[PDB]
Amino acid sequence: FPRVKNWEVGSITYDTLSAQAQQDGPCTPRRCLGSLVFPAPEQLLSQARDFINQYYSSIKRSGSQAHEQRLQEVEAEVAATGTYQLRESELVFGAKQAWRNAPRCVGRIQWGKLQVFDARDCRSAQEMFTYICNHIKYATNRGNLRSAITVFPQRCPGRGDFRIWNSQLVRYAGYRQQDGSVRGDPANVEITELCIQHGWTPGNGRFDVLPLLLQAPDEPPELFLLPPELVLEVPLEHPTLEWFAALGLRWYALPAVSNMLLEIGGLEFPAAPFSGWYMSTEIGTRNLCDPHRYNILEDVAVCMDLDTRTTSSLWKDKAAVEINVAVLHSYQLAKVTIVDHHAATASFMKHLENEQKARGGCPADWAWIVPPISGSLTPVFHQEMVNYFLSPAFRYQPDPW
Amino acid sequence: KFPRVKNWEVGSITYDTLSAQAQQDGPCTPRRCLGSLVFPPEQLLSQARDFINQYYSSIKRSGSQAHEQRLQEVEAEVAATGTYQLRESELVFGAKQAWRNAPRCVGRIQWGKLQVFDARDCRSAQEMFTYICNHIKYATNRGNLRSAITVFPQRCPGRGDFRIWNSQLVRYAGYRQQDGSVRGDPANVEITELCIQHGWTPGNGRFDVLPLLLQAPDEPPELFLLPPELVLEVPLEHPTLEWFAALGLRWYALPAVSNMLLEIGGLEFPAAPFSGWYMSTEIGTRNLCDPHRYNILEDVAVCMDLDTRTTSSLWKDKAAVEINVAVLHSYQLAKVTIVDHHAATASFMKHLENEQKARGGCPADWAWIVPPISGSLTPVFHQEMVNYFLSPAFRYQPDPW
Ligand code: HEM
Ligand code: HEM
Ligand SMILES: C[C@H](O)[C@H](O)[C@H]1CNc2nc(N)[nH]c(=O)c2N1
Ligand SMILES: C[C@H](O)[C@H](O)[C@H]1CNc2nc(N)[nH]c(=O)c2N1
Ligand SMILES: Cc1cc(N)nc(C#CCN2CC(F)(F)C2)c1
Ligand SMILES: Cc1cc(N)nc(C#CCN2CC(F)(F)C2)c1
Ligand SMILES: [Cl-]
Ligand SMILES: [Cl-]
Ligand SMILES: [Gd]
Ligand SMILES: [Gd]
Ligand SMILES: [Zn+2]
Repeated sequence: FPRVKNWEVGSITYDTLSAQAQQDGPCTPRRCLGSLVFPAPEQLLSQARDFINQYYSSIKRSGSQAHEQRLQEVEAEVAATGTYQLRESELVFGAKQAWRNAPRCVGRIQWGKLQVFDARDCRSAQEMFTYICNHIKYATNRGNLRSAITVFPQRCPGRGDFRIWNSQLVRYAGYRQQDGSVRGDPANVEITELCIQHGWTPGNGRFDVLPLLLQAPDEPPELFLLPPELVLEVPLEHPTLEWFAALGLRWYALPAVSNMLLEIGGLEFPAAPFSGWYMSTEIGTRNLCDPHRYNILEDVAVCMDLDTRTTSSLWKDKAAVEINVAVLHSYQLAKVTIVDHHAATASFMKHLENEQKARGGCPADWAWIVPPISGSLTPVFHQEMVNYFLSPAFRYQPDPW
Repeated sequence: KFPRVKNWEVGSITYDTLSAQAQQDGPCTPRRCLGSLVFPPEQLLSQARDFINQYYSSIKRSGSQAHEQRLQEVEAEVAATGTYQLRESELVFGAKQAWRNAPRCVGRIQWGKLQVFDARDCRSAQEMFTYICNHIKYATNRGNLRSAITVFPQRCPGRGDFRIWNSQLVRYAGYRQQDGSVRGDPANVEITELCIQHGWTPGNGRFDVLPLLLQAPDEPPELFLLPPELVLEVPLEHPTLEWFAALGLRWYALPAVSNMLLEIGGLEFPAAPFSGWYMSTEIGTRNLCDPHRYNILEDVAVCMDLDTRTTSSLWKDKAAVEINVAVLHSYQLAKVTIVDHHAATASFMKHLENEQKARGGCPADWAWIVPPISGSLTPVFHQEMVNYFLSPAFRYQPDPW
């Protein structure tokens, strides 16, 4: 059992939970690959068997009547159908566990507070769109954001997958330019090209909300415009740098990851978008300052009259700090939930302590938990972590195209 | 089986074929990643053969002349005596490769310019002290810092061991109180008490330079007062924050790691202090702002009149940047070689490209390469990395008690 040390405090714990790591990651004793971004009824049976055990442990009825009844039921159903169906409570628990188990989520103190919308009866792309709008509207909640997931029909034999082609419910267009560059968000060049290819009349701003490409089984993807009044955005201003609002920068309220696969007891839900609220560094640092994203850092530093001709002035660090300040201030001003990296990392530390008592550890991806600015200023920096894959889980999956 | 390594800023792809060598085994298994953890007879001929084979390939002398010959004399040396002495150039080429191989060192673009002081004919702590004092003064070089390593005698059975008891050659004192807390540096507190244990007059201050506990084989350590004019220090002031100097902060010029164990061709040098120059964030972020080090962050933020009542003011971030600005500014005013984390990671990205062409990859510990502030503002953040143990190497070793 890996011994884990907190270097800021001296704390020591052992991650007994890591021994239950089912699926396997990319590292070997020869070489660590932790920093990489992207790391049969019998086996369906034992995954299902394991999850059902989990579910019944969680309701304090392990080994009971209902427990072994469900095991037999599930085995029987897999024998007769090659698959099985989750009960609603099992689904709700499975979706919460998936979040709980997500090693790159610093917001997992909230894992228990998750609104699960059962959309497993969804029938078409059009019903899928309606479910998604209700998700966005519920989650956005006029700026007082609520964590939610909508679970669309599971992968099953004989039929294609429901898929959301968009990587998030809210993304901004990225238009490749005349002069080879990108107007708007460069992370979204491909999906934007796809949207046009599927009949979207493009805009040409930098914060053009993308339409949804929604794929029903054995269907081509279908284009759906989000109603503007459903997409709550936050124009970005700075509490003190008044020229900051003249940048015309905006970000949207709702972070809803929509391209990931939800895995519960061997069952696969290729379409299950989930949403929480942002940590300010995702917007302030990554989305806006990443060289390959909005890349505003030099424009901000020049405006701030920093000396951008030498690195030792720390103009990058200073412009980024203020960009994060603007994000926090703007979202607070707009009354849209947001958590700064100091609050978030502190609550994640409480999550780690809660998880150690409850489960004997917690899967955590240090490189993803430590915020991209001010890393060692947050407590998670000095906390060793064990990264491993627990199921239920959100997993990456290839793009549908 | 050759890890695809990607840079997400540029989209460029490489493969780490060098990982295929990994002589020792790291702490990760397919089941759990432990990459974030700080501290994770004639076997000697295998490591000796291998090292000599490297040496001769690197001078384009694979399979020729003194290659075969030197292979015999190590054979015969171990055969006769149970060990061997390195040819002077080998001691030099292994010293450089060990630095070249250090996954956690961001400054390895300098791996080829290293001054190796051969202290292998050392005997007694009075001999070490002048070897160390020669190093220190050579390396300090009036602030024009020069990478150096003094290699003390290798390890043999039946005899004791050369060990420097301090983690660095220059460490500040840390004294406890009538209220438990520490005046000075809490990272040293332990070695500070051993110095007082072995008869050192404890200073009062928050930056008393610790003496040296030097240990010749099978002898108790001997305290040594470092020559004060030999300990180059930089008082810290800020270019525009006039009161910063009044905080009485200082740091030493020379970062000289004096507790690690150099391992070349299977030989083990438990005293081989290496030194280079500081990256500013080591001092400004970790040494001064870590809660368990000097923990000055709030003091500086009070002085800057920042809103420490909410974390979303990013007062920690702002104060931290200025402390780094002061460190850079102070070192450049005293004309002491320092490198900001942007210049350093930029040069490390150049090092990676070099090592790709040269050795087909490079062992890099992402969590240690990415700086403790503004991580994603530096290019290494967006650079996937493969971590693995190559030989020769600097290794951690137990405290000599
Ligand atoms: C409520 C507040 C939440 C906060 C503050 C938060 C925070 C974060 C952050 C900062 C990341 C890293 C994303 C990046 O840097 O690209 C992340 C990733 C992730 N989160 Fe959370 N999150 C929240 C809610 C949720 C919810 C509701 C779920 C699932 C039901 C979830 C599951 C995940 C997953 C699977 C990832 C990895 C996604 C990826 O690799 O792109 N999170 N979270
Ligand atoms: C000359 C410029 C150099 C720079 C800018 C530099 C920078 C750094 C930094 C920032 C670290 C991280 C250590 C920490 O944060 O605690 C590090 C670690 C390390 N470096 Fe370098 N370094 C330099 C020279 C050297 C030399 C000359 C050697 C050996 C001959 C070396 C070998 C190592 C080793 C073994 C570590 C890991 C030590 C530990 O675990 O505390 N470096 N370096
Ligand atoms: C290459 C590198 O591992 C990659 O850029 C990662 C590092 N850590 C991260 N951490 C978070 N939270 N989000 C990210 O997108 C990344 N990107
Ligand atoms: C817990 C964590 O692994 C530990 O604090 C590491 C992280 N990265 C680091 N990186 C550097 N350069 N130096 C350090 O001391 C650390 N500490
Ligand atoms: C639920 C949630 C909350 C949050 N605070 N952040 C995220 C995120 C993210 C990662 N991004 C989206 C992608 F494009 F898929 C990669 C997700
Ligand atoms: C050669 C070198 C250069 C540099 N720029 N940094 C370091 C360092 C370090 C690690 N610190 C010192 C300790 F106390 F041993 C832990 C070492
Ligand atoms: Cl995002
Ligand atoms: Cl240091
Ligand atoms: Gd102003
Ligand atoms: Gd004042
Ligand atoms: Zn690993």
